[PDB]
Amino acid sequence: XHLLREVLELARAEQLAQEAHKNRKLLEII
Repeated sequence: XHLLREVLELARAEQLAQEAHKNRKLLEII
């Protein structure tokens, strides 16, 4: 259905695009 897809997509990519930008940092320590 509509809306839900946008919502699940809102959490998608972003959660990683932002986490990758952070994970890439913690990767120096870990």
